[PDB]
Amino acid sequence: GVQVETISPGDGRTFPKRGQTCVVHYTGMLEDGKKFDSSRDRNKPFKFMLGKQEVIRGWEEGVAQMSVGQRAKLTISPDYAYGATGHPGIIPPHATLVFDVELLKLE
Amino acid sequence: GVQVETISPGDGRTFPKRGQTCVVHYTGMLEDGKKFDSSRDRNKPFKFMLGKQEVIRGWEEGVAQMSVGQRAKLTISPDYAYGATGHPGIIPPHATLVFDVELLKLE
Ligand SMILES: CC[C@@H]1/C=C(\C)C[C@H](C)C[C@H](OC)[C@H]2O[C@@](O)(C(=O)C(=O)N3CCCC[C@H]3C(=O)O[C@H](/C(C)=C/[C@@H]3CC[C@@H](Oc4ccc5c(ccn5CC)c4)[C@H](OC)C3)[C@H](C)[C@@H](O)CC1=O)[C@H](C)C[C@@H]2OC
Ligand SMILES: CC[C@@H]1/C=C(\C)C[C@H](C)C[C@H](OC)[C@H]2O[C@@](O)(C(=O)C(=O)N3CCCC[C@H]3C(=O)O[C@H](/C(C)=C/[C@@H]3CC[C@@H](Oc4ccc5c(ccn5CC)c4)[C@H](OC)C3)[C@H](C)[C@@H](O)CC1=O)[C@H](C)C[C@@H]2OC
Ligand SMILES: CCCCCCCO[C@@H]1O[C@H](CO)[C@@H](O)[C@H](O)[C@H]1O
Repeated sequence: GVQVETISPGDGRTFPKRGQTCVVHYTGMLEDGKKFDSSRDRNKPFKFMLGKQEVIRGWEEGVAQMSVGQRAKLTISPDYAYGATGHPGIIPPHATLVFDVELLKLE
Repeated sequence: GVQVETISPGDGRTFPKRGQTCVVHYTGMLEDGKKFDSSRDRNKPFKFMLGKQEVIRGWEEGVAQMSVGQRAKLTISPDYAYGATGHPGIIPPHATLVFDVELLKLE
């Protein structure tokens, strides 16, 4: 599944609800540190609606536990991400992913 | 540190404040699935006061981020549990523990 470890606390009260849009900042890394992508590098936050199956499973359940302002490390297993096929030219097969995510705002 | 993996969601609203009694149902397991204790087996809900350093650090920080009704898996690193000194027969030296915990209510 997805393991959630808090790095820095949020407000501890405002959590993502079904139908809301989550604006977050992230950095995707492989099990061995190799950074593969980062929204921080492009200076543009990422957005997705909760409960609409837009992002990989690890993200859907992982970010739903975070509160506004919280920075957390999500460890996601292959079955909750790209599985055995992986993703062409970027994510290897049976890859365990670790994301440094920060929930910026809900709207 | 401590890693939380939510099995079943909680109300997402009621969180234990430092000074309240948490009533839980846990199952203590070792890194390799081997169970060493369970409140479930003896059907006796465990209670501890959040704040007073009664329990291991992992539980203090882990349960603090759970809401009533939530059932999660706490993966505690040695430094947040019993550390270096092992206790032959039950918990080995520098062991990572896994606790299946369900938050029943607050008192
Ligand atoms: C179109 C471009 C579109 C690009 C954008 C909006 C810009 C974004 C900022 C994404 C980034 O752009 C730099 C980049 O971000 C990553 O780096 C990443 O960090 C990551 O992990 N993210 C992104 C952040 C949220 C979590 C996760 C994700 O959710 O990403 C999603 C993802 C990659 C999911 C897979 C889609 C295909 C499924 O499989 C299928 C589905 C249908 C299929 C087949 C085969 C045939 N069919 C149909 C007949 C296979 C597979 O199923 C596990 C899941 C992203 C957000 C998609 O929703 C939307 C897109 O891809 C990805 C590694 C690659 C991705 O760029 C690409
Ligand atoms: C009095 C009996 C009292 C017993 C009960 C109320 C019955 C309970 C249902 C406990 C269970 O009884 C089946 C049993 O539960 C385990 O099975 C377990 O599942 C577990 O892990 N639990 C219990 C559930 C919460 C998490 C964790 C815990 O936190 O439990 C706490 C625990 C054991 C904390 C340690 C205390 C000692 C510290 O040691 C130190 C540290 C530093 C010290 C000294 C002395 C000097 N110094 C200075 C250097 C001692 C050590 O420090 C890391 C931390 C428990 C709740 C204590 O608060 C209270 C008790 O023990 C343990 C494997 C053994 C434990 O039986 C005991
Ligand atoms: C099976 C667990 C039994 C728990 C009760 C006994 C606790 O003993 C103490 O445990 C601490 C961490 O292990 C050590 O730092 C202490 O030096 C040691 O005296």
